[PDB]
Amino acid sequence: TDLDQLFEMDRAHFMHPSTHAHDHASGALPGRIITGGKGIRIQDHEGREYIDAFAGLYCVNIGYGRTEVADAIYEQAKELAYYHTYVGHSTEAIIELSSRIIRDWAPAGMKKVYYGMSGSDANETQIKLVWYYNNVLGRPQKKKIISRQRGYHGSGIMTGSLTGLPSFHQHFDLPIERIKHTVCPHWYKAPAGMSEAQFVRYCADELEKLILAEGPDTVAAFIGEPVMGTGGIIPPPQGYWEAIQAVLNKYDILLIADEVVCGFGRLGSKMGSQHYGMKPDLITVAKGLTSAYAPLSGVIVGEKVWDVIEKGSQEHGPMGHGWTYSGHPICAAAALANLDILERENLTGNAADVGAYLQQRLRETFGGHPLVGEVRGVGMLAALEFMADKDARTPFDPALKVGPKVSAACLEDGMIARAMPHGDILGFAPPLVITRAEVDEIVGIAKQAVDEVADEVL
Amino acid sequence: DLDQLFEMDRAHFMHPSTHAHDHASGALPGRIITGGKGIRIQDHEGREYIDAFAGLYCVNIGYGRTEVADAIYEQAKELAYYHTYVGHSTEAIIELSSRIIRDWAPAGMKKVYYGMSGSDANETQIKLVWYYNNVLGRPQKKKIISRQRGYHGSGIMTGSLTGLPSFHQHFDLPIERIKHTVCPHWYKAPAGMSEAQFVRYCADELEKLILAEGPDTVAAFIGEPVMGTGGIIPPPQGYWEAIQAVLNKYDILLIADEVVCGFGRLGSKMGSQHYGMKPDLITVAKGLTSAYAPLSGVIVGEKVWDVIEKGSQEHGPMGHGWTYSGHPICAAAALANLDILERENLTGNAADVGAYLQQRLRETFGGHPLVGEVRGVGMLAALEFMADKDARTPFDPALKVGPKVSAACLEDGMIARAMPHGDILGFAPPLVITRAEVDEIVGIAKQAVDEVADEVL
Ligand SMILES: [Mg+2]
Repeated sequence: TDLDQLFEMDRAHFMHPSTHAHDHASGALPGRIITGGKGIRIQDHEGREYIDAFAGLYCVNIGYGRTEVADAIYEQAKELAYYHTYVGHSTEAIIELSSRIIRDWAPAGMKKVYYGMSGSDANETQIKLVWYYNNVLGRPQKKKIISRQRGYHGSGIMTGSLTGLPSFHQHFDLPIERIKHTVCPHWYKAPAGMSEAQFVRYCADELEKLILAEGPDTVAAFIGEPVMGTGGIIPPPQGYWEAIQAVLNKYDILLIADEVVCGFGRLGSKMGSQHYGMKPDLITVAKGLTSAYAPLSGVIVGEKVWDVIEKGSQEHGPMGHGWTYSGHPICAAAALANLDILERENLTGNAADVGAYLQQRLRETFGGHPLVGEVRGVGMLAALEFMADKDARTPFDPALKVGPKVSAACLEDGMIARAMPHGDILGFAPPLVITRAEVDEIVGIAKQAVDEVADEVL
Repeated sequence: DLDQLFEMDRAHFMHPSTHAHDHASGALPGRIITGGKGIRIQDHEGREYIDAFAGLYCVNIGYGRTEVADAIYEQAKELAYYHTYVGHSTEAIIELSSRIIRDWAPAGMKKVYYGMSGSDANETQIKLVWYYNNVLGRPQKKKIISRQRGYHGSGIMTGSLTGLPSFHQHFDLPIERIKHTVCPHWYKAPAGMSEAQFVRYCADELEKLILAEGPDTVAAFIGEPVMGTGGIIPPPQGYWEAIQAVLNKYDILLIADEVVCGFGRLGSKMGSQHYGMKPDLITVAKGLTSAYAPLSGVIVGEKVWDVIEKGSQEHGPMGHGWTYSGHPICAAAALANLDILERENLTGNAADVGAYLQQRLRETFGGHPLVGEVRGVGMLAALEFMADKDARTPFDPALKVGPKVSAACLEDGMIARAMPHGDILGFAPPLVITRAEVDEIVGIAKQAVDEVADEVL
């Protein structure tokens, strides 16, 4: 009957992202259908309600059930759901969005926006532009891209290669050539006894060593999230970005700021770049761009790169780059309504204020908890990393599944917080509309779940 | 105000497939599209056009379907988004998956994985082909054979699959592992070859390439049933059977790229059914939603799916996902789109009116002195312009014959595309088009072709 037939269809015909193919198909990993939501709460097919303390995947930033955004999508869909943006074609919506992103949200020196539908396709565009940039400048060898261990930049062949987490590489023959990875800037896991400043110098020196080992004239760009998202909610050490940028300047290497997660208020600033004083040449956005109301990505191109793009076109004609759905009208309309709401409600300010409250409440609650090795985060991102031996920084045996168990316990108590991959880490990325009262409720549920698992394993 | 919009556009919008400097300087003037209904669109000057290219082979049910807008709206109100990670779903994405497999895909297809573009779908394809071979213990079996003039997307990997040089130049493509065999365009065959000899030539050259590379190193072959962006090129009679026999011999997977051909465009469910192809993997987008929302699909056959299951048992969950995979509003748009394709029998209209289009273009242009070839099938057609018909000598590209014909059509209120890398006028109208509308398109094309013929002949 109805729901049972839907789950049967799901098992038989729907290949999910990031889902154990056989267990899901067999029914051992049970399906869940989401039927609605409002604010920070979602509802499933059994009528159970959950506090979504992960905002989908760091993306439902204005919260669920915004009929204002639905209306805007509808209006555009009625007027003109689609035409292409090839050979200088546009809608009013995509033009207004481009101007608004550059004028109101992007850091200084940014000029143009190129649109796709995912964070992954945006980073794909980024590498194409970096390679084109160097070819038109007469530097055919200057092509390598430096990423970082535990960075997350997407799930394709090139983009999965940028990504620094092994599950995105396994059985896909990644990373492909030209992509290198430097160190994860996680001070908690630094060589023992290193101060924060020593650790920063270590990260800068290791970057330099890698650049010199590869040949600086062969290295084109460096890509990094301001704060690492999927690699575990890892804020950089104090002074990290200034030290990295001095190395990149020395060897004439472009900085790509991956703002897929950090963009559009998530850290309590416009983007992560402004938050940390980064000066990127190229910026990747998605997620909070539309609050996931529709799929849209952006590549924000600085003046320096844009100027060379123009020159390339003068010498060689139009660049061979386009997606059919680049600048999709309904997606642009969703973004505009999303920005209106972020601005009108000052959700960047709410993220800074309530986010700091979240940071503080998690430190007070879990700072001395025997299961918790580190409490970390910034703005509206936070995490608890679970360790078997706190003082030595000895992780649990992965087979124990401490992280997933904490997450599952939260879920039983009606709260969604993610077991982050490749470690034992509980992650929080709530919608930016969250209140202090809602934070207290999330923290209390997390506390119970962490206590419960601590009893089982300690 | 219109001037202010264009100033914003020039200053801040990087378009796809647009001369960056000329557009920024104003030398390539912008165009804003404000509306459309049926086969007709409207621009910022209030000028109206017959869109004989359906956007980019994609607005298949026609413009202004408030039924689809309503469906998008309803889903957006109820739940615009949640992820589909770790077995999560909406009812819409489940219904869509079952409907694609049961009603549209060829026999033997089992699962659908969702993205947002034809390009990201082909990216997924290569991941699956590599994963498939690694889990089977064949780490060398990884090369992908594509074809000259094939179009498969505009990324690094997908642009490498693509066989048109504009998608490669200054991007260092194609990357390693990607090879290209011959374009199956009989009109441009080695001189004297009959149609059957040309098919044998294509099969033999494929086999030679496979043997030169080492068959044990070749994982897949990717092909559009009919080549779209490479010039509206239907395959020769018997081509697909001959190619498939070579693929079967060396145990090579067939990826049918149905981004254009899918969902009624040729007068069949997909190009695969039309030509009797037996793919292991299928790529869809465009006509999946009629572009009302961005959605792509990878349709996975039983054979590949079974290995995917086994891989998960041995190695855990596959590391593949996009944030927006299975996006609810996009799924709702597809469902409404399918309802309309089915209810109005647009596959049947595409077969019937498409045959009329084929016939009318051959009668009108078969002996035209500018036209070297008239080709097409179903609701795809093209005219290729040549300087010397019997010798098959193209015009000097600098003459811009194709673009000039297209521009002349446009002046007379019809959009038909000057296809890249040659002098080719392309047609891919919405599937709702009538015979009377076909006559009008052909008449405008006739005038435009005559006008340019006067200038250059
Ligand atoms: Mg060998």
